[PDB]
Amino acid sequence: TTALVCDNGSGLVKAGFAGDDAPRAVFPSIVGRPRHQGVMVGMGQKDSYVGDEAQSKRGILTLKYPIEHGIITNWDDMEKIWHHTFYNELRVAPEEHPTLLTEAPLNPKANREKMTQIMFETFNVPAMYVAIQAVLSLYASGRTTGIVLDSGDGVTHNVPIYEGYALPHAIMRLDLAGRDLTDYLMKILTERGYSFVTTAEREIVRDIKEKLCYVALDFENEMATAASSSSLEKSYELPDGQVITIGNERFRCPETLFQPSFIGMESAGIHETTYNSIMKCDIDIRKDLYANNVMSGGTTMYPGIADRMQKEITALAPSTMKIKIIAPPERKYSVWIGGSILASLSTFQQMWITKQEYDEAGPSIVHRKCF
Amino acid sequence: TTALVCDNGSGLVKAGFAGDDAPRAVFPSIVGRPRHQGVMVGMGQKDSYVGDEAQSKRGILTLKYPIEHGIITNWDDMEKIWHHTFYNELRVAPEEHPTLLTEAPLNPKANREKMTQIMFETFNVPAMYVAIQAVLSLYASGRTTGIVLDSGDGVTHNVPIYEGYALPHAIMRLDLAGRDLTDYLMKILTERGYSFVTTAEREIVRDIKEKLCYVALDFENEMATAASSSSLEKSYELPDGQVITIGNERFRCPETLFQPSFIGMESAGIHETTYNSIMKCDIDIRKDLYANNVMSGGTTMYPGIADRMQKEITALAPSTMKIKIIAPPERKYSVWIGGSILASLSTFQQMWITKQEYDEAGPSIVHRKCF
Amino acid sequence: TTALVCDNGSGLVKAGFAGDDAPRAVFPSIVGRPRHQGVMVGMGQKDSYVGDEAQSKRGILTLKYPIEHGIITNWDDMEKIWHHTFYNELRVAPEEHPTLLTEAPLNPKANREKMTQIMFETFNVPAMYVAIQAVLSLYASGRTTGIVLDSGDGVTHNVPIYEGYALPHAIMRLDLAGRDLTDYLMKILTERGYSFVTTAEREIVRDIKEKLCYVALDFENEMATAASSSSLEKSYELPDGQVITIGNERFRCPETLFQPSFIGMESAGIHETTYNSIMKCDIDIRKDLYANNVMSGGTTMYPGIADRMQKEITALAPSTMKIKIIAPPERKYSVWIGGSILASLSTFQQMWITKQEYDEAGPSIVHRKCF
Ligand SMILES: Nc1ncnc2c1ncn2[C@@H]1O[C@H](COP(=O)(O)OP(=O)(O)O)[C@@H](O)[C@H]1O
Ligand SMILES: Nc1ncnc2c1ncn2[C@@H]1O[C@H](COP(=O)(O)OP(=O)(O)O)[C@@H](O)[C@H]1O
Ligand SMILES: Nc1ncnc2c1ncn2[C@@H]1O[C@H](COP(=O)(O)OP(=O)(O)O)[C@@H](O)[C@H]1O
Ligand SMILES: [Mg+2]
Ligand SMILES: [Mg+2]
Ligand SMILES: [Mg+2]
Repeated sequence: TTALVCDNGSGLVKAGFAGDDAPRAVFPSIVGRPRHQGVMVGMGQKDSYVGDEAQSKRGILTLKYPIEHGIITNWDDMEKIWHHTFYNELRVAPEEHPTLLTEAPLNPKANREKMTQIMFETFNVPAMYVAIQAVLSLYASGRTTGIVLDSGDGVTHNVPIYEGYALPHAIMRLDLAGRDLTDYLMKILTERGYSFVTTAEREIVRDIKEKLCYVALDFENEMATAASSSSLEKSYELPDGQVITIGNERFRCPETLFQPSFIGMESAGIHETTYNSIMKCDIDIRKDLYANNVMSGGTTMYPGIADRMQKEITALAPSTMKIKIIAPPERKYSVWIGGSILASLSTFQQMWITKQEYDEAGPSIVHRKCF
Repeated sequence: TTALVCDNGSGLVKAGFAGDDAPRAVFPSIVGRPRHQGVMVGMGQKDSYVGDEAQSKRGILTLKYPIEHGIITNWDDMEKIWHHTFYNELRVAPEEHPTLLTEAPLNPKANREKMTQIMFETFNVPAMYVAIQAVLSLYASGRTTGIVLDSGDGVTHNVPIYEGYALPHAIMRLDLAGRDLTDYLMKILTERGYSFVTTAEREIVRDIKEKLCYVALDFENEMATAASSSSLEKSYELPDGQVITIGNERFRCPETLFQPSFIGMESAGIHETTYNSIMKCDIDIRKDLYANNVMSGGTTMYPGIADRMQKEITALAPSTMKIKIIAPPERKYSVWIGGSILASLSTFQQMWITKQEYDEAGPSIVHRKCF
Repeated sequence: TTALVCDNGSGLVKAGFAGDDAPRAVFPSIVGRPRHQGVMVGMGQKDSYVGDEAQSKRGILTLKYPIEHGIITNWDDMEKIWHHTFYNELRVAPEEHPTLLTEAPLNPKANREKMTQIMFETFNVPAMYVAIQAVLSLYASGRTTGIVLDSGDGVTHNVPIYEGYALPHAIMRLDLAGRDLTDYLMKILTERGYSFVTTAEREIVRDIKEKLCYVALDFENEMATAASSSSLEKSYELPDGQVITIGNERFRCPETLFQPSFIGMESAGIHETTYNSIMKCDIDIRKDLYANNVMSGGTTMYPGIADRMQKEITALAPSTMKIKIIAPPERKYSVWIGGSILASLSTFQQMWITKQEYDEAGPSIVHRKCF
């Protein structure tokens, strides 16, 4: 029987069948509930919406995100999201298909414990497994040696690997991701006058961010140019016909990745965090990691991010090293593609957690049979 | 058992049976009482007249309107109007049928409280309901989205809806309707020497307004054209053969709707009222409201009103948006037609106030079980 | 020479000389123009009126506010109000006096750029300064730490400060203030048959809101009390001598501050705004901020507000922390009082923007020198 690969991200769900080369369904991880009153008898139905139907009717709803900062926080909505996925997106009964789930490293253990408990008790899957996202990202790239950098919607973590042996003491995780940039951009758009506060208009600001934002290769030069010239300005149209114009906000918004002090956080930028993660590895394997930086996740889709990372790491590492940034165009779905590859492998079939194993050992097993 | 439908206008009473295609009885809401010395013996009986028999005899009667600005001001007359309807026009037994009334938004609570009290205690109606006018108008159009401009004889309210969920913070209401236009017409006609002062001549002026008055597409152009040429002058005959002729008055009377200052008011015309109602709704749904701009009520039957409203709203709103004014030819009875459709619904049967429920809770129950 | 402190509020202008303990001039921030026929010859002069003399004649005027939500929208009238202030209320030529201003946080930049331009070029002040209102409100209390809650007529905004250092990522701003409450009062007074559709009647409703309104310590209990008895009702005499009577509208209106879902806003009440602004801070300073809460602004004069906010934050925050609401008796002017404090300090004299620096740099200097 064909297994199911389900990557519940903080921003998007990527679910489908093992063996494909792309997710079958991709819909935002939100659940909406009406806030106005219904008056037209026989209409105004379905007090909750999930995914794209909720997105379309967002004009009258408060949109709730179940997964925050990569730690699940609202289990009812998440069971609802899983049910919608299986029964309306994939349209396949979950109880007949082995399942593969993903989680970020350094995550609360109760997270995966209850994640296993739900999948076994409610959906009755024959077996299941949980795999660190960065391992899957490295599988998608066919490499056995790389320092994965995955930057999703709420989290951003590095995982240094060498010939298949991970280095769990060299793992860094950073709570700075796309939603933080969305909020900061919503905060700096009021600096021109365009005020967005709602849960709906946060989606407009996110769409603006996707549409226009880019990373400056030398921040001060772009700041000076924008302050002294108008070739960088750009205009975007809201759903009600208004047209907003944004100037240097385009490259100020993504810059939080490299200077988290824009939002007040203390941590060092992504570049310095990756270099530090490399420096924690044995002397004999810093060379290989310096040349196998594998990116992933949505937030790493900004133009100029790859060149900026290459520059900002080569500035730190010794001159004689060869920094190489690898960023395939498909990196928005790299974790899921790796998950598909991993679930397909014949030698992997001996590693699932089965229903009877769960019956004997309960959720606690998921830590022993999954790193 | 079939339920009556009674739409109590400020100027006309529309009554009928639920499910039918049009009202059964339509007559003005006036009560006349003779103002002259009776001389003949066994003649001129029946002290007070109502409706059509009041209009016919209006030579010797003092015509009074029980309602004013959509507020029932004389219950001792409105009870007579209801009795006339039930026991002379429809000729039904009120105890055998539910009754679905109507009332504009923002009316005083005591209005519907006392309305329900009268319906339940005087007529013994087994069940009843008081549905806002704009929702009925929107049923009558077979839609679930739109912004209704229902301009009756007392009130011109403006209710926006979206997918069955009304937006009560954006319901504008402007007290300027057909009666005020009749008053302004009656005043301006003194310019030419025709002095109408008695309450029957107010009916004559209402007839002139209905027959002739029309809304200019460009007010200043029509003013200049009428001033410089007599092409627009038209003649009307009083019931005594006196031939009056009114020129620019024909559009100076309706024009007040768009320039309320003509009668001393400040508030902006109906175009601005509708636009401001739109601009207070969520940003997502504005595009859909711009294209479902229903109208209703008697006063909107003026020729050239729809074109003028299209012109003005298109002028105000952003260009990229598409405005659409919708005006069905039977919009003089849209509220009643929607009431019929509503009363004919399947699920609507649970939402009647029942005589038992009113007896247990009291007139406050209309604020709970009705919009 | 003595410097002027000129706090241009959304609903009042507070002005005077720095150092004094109270404003020299306090008059409403409105401009009025006639709207009737000026029949008499040699009378009906002064085409427009400002402030108190504009209220005096409001019966024949249309009143307009230059500022809408702490944003200047009508420059040709704000300049007019400033001229009125300088040359009629303080009666001093400004070209010899430095000026201190105020603004809300997270506000459009063009606002202050243009304000600096007007002040320098039209009035010729030697120097001027613009300071966020919460900083000044914290000077008013002599506090170097705390979380200011400034709720003016236009806007509400929290600003946390710790031992002199601001946390501009944790600043929050909410556009819900006295005027929204006044309009909601105008709306809910219709239920009782009173109608206030005029701007002059908006001034009357503002006076009613000032007088009869308070905050409910437990909203449901107050609803039960009002429904179950007529204890709360109070009467107010209109200028015409008509007397109105209002029941639970006394606290339904100031309740919107804690439930913006009354007026269609989905946002969180001021208590949740404050709690979230605190939790955005670092862990070591939350304990200090919980016990250093400060209010300001006119809108916080509703009786019982401090106790209700005490209750709400104590409901949200951990039980071991101490919640304490500092509500100075003079909080209506806290901002102006803080300005009087600030402008006197010698150490501050080096922060003025002089005419010379403006000439060298242009209006953009106000973003680099001012907070
Ligand atoms: N082309 C893009 N440019 C910038 N940001 C993007 C782009 N596409 C997506 N994003 C951002 O990335 C986030 C989603 O990325 P994603 O990989 O799906 O995270 P996750 O799966 O964990 O939820 C979104 O919040 C979005 O703002
Ligand atoms: N053809 C018309 N042109 C202009 N006004 C009209 C026309 N027919 C009716 N009216 C006006 O519409 C008003 C009655 O319409 P109606 O919608 O039924 O008011 P109500 O809300 O009380 O029911 C009257 O004031 C009448 O003058
Ligand atoms: N004693 C009061 N009780 C209730 N509301 C008040 C009181 N004094 C003023 N207000 C309201 O607060 C607003 C004025 O407060 P204010 O602080 O001066 O605003 P601004 O920022 O413009 O200076 C007015 O809208 C008024 O309705
Ligand atoms: Mg991811
Ligand atoms: Mg009507
Ligand atoms: Mg103020």
